[PDB]
Amino acid sequence: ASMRILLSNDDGVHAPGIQTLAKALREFADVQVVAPDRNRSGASNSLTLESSLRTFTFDNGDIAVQMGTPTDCVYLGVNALMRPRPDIVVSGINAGPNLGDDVIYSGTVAAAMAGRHLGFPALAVSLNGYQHYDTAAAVTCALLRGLSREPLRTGRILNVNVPDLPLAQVKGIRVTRCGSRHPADKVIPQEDPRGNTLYWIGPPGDKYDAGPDTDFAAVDEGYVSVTPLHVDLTAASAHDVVSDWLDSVGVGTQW
Amino acid sequence: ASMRILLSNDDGVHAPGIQTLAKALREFADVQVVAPDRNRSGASNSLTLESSLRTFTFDNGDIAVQMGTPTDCVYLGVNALMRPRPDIVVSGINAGPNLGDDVIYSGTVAAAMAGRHLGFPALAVSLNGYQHYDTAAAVTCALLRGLSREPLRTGRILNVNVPDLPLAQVKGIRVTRCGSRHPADKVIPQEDPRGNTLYWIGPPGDKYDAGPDTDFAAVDEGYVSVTPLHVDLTAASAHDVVSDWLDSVGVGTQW
Ligand SMILES: [Mg+2]
Ligand SMILES: [Mg+2]
Repeated sequence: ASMRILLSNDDGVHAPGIQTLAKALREFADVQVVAPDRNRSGASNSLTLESSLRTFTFDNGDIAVQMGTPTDCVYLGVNALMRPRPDIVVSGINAGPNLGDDVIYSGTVAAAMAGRHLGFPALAVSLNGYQHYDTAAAVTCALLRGLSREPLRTGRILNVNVPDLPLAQVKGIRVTRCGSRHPADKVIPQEDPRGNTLYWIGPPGDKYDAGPDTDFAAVDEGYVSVTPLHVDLTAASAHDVVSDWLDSVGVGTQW
Repeated sequence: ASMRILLSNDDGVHAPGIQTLAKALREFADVQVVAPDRNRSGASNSLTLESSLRTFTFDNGDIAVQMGTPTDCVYLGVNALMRPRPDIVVSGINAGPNLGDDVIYSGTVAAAMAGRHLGFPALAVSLNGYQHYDTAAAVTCALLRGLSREPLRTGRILNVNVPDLPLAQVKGIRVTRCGSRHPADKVIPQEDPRGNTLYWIGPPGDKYDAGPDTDFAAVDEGYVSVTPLHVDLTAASAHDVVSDWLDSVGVGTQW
């Protein structure tokens, strides 16, 4: 009845965040890195369909996936590489926040989503900076101890963001909703040596919805934010409006 | 007041689905492919952050993005490559459905999501097969004519799935919610010439929620499915449960 954890991330088997978390979890659970071989912060919920995947296994046992996305890593971990199957997926600790409408772009979150059907809700854990990995590890371990203490009935993935603060300064925990940003609009051009313009994706838009119940607000104020996530992208509140619109413009109806 | 459309997809500037749609839209709108240079059905909402992006432009004007994901293509299209800015993003026609809980993995949908802040709701259009691109083009054009006829008040992206049927056999339109599947669990091993096991991601799980109001049910029955989507992954119905759970297990509270 020791927890079997598939530990993945967005930064690969080596990032200090995953290495720090690995050390911490091994104190009380059996841990298998199934993680990328190398930075996939771009990756979102991408996965490899047109190619087979190769691993490689470091001397310390860190199962790793060549050119693997975080979702690839977790899918292979759960369905092939782990035996017996993991009880839970943990993804992190990510160096940097995964907050607001950024979460759909997050590989850290994606790895957790890929573990959503396991016995325990998956955890994605992101540190709001690069200093206090131990704070994020302590928060993760508390959550894991909670799950063993008592099952979480509703909510299949928890998106956890930890303030980059010494643990003593973390004020508590807040259950939050995702905030949002204004549209990101910047493109940074840079010419190559031959004078061709290449384009970088610019920084995220300014915060739009960062009210007190948001993940943004909780982290800014020094709380751990926990947002339950799901994968259903249906905008349920739009249903009647879209239906009425179609009727009004006569699309899909003769009359 | 002719519509300016940024047309992208998951399959690149050339896939017959985008080429067929391009031909159809140009009859009444100004169209710029900003699309990948080549198949990115793996891509989901991935985007390129650690590298700059290079384009290339075919003789027919098809702006294309080297190693570009669908989100890269739309972001660059909207913010840099299109002038004046597009009025709307259209992504498709995809060869194959984007239904249920697959939509978070879909590059076609991702390209549309990336156009969600424009004046008109973005459209992702997927054909449930590879035959009747003209059917999907006709449905797309009807929707676009609807949007010009009257603005859609709520709902920022519409995920459209078209039955792979001659238009005359399409029964109508249904506003739907996303269905879901059982966990996908298959991994297909295949050895390389040196005897190393490589792993393919297997097929999706069996359908779980495919009730009549679902996108799955509508398409199966020969209707166009239109699901309004958003990017907020918050599982709002889990809030109280997670809060109560934390209190119960004493995580985040001293008492
Ligand atoms: Mg990262
Ligand atoms: Mg595709």
